Amino acid sequence: TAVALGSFPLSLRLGEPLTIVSEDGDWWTVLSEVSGREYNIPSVHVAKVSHGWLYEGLSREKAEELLLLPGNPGGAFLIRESQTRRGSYSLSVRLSRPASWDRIRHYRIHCLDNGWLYISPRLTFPSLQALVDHYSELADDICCLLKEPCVL
Repeated sequence: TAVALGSFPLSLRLGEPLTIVSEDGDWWTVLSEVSGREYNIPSVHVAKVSHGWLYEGLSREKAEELLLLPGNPGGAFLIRESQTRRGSYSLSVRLSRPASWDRIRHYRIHCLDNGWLYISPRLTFPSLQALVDHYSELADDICCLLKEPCVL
């Protein structure tokens, strides 16, 4: 349901799966699902996850960090809500055999004022689930077929 984003403060690290115990303002209480240890951490150091690939509070930079962890093949992907906008998202997908200076490709997921979502205006979707479904099988309009969700 949640993931640690950085070193804190024997310690948590990026990608570590979490269980949220309390959300008291900008400080959350979490449990690591590998060590069981309890942590009192700033909310900004944690990302919420739903649908196995939908992240909240995950920056563009931290998304690259997550996707670039070992064990993520080419096509590994996630969707992250914009930290600037509302129901606006970005698709981040690991590139296959990339050069070191461009290993991750980000696509804006446009949401019209009508609530439908798309990367290419020719192909619109009623939900992120429908979008991921589609691009897991057909992805000619983008760089990469969506293979697997980012590890954890």
